[PDB]
Amino acid sequence: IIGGEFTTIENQPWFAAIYRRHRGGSVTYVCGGSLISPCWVISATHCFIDYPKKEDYIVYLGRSRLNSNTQGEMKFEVENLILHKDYSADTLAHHNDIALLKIRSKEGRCAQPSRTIQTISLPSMYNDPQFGTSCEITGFGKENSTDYLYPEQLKMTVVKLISHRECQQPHYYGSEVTTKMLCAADPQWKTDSCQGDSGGPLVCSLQGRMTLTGIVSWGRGCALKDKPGVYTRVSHFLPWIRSHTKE
Ligand SMILES: Cc1cccc(C)c1OC[C@@H](C)N
Repeated sequence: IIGGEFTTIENQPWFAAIYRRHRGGSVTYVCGGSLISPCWVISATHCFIDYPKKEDYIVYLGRSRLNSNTQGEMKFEVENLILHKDYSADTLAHHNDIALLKIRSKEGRCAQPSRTIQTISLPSMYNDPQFGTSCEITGFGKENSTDYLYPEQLKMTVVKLISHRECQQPHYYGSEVTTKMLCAADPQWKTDSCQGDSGGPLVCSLQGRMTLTGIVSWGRGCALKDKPGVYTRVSHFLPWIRSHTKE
């Protein structure tokens, strides 16, 4: 996250921290994720596509710090790693950038809701906030483009939803942004998601309810003028989510 504020998991209790283990025993952070039910985390395909082996992954819930333990945190393995069959990446644009991780504790259980671990609601078919709406993003992503390490503490910020019409302007992304994507940015270009924020939630308060409107997907640089964050439009993927979580 560029700009914004440090935060704690209690304010973002659906946030999942996803790591990958390496031969040698080193674990690195991979991407964000959102808990949409006790057994299911949703994230972004591009996070996993080069390493589609579920055994490599570790998911934490209730975690506020990157490399240390948070009271109440819970650790999960991945029982099923589901990538979107039609995922693809162009120079900038990532398509069908959405994934599902079925989680389970070492004892075989799914998540136990608590003060710091909660599900986030999905949106309803093609019902997204209007452009100009303020929404929040959360992640352990870079604080500056020149950074090579991630912040130790979870961050959040607030960005505004940008219309498809504006986002498809030639100085923005032209036709590379599709209707299955959502653009969001700061009107002054001072705050944004960045590398390492992928897979994490774009949350909008919709009809009184906190809704998972987007998933951090792609963009050109971070907090660049005329270059919004691009998000998977969750509301266009409800039949895919339902079909894969129904089992
Ligand atoms: C999400 C992401 C992943 C890799 C690279 C960049 C610049 C990224 O940020 C683009 C945009 C969200 N600011």
